[PDB]
Amino acid sequence: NIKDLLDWYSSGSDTFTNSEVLDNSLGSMRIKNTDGSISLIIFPSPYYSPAFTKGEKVDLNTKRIKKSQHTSEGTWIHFQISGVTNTEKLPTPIELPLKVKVHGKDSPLKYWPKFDKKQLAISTLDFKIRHQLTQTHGLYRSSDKTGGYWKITMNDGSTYQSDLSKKFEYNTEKPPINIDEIKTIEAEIN
Repeated sequence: NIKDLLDWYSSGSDTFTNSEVLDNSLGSMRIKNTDGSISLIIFPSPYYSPAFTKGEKVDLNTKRIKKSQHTSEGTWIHFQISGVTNTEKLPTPIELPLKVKVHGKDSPLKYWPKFDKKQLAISTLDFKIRHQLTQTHGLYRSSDKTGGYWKITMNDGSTYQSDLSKKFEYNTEKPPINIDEIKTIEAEIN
């Protein structure tokens, strides 16, 4: 499972802002990005179905599930999953409270980016978190760091959790959350 996790999380993600919705139906979205590329994004979760209609603008913070294809028309087509949110941006980028424990002991962060989007898909948060964990805390880089979890507690107390030993559960993904409403984010590596 490690190679798969290391592969998925140490690599980057695609970020596109103000992409236009071409189509939204039957669990997938066809989106036109400002760089001219076309994104075909699937939404497998019955709990997360973007309601954006044709012509609406959206932001993408997503991962490719297949190799992008350069068409004969000179257009890149990306095959991504989830990560479609509105375009609202916070007045100024904010620091999300991420507390990390590795084998029981607190572990200070390094290179934890600020966030400027009002809403982010839970899967986006998941990859941002684990990416941080793999780059600075060695998650998936050594046999003593292949599991654990991350947990986001909202201000109203609701929580979101993800097992670090498994790939994110896109199939049950909940709707995007307002990050300015996140109380804490904690992650333990075991």
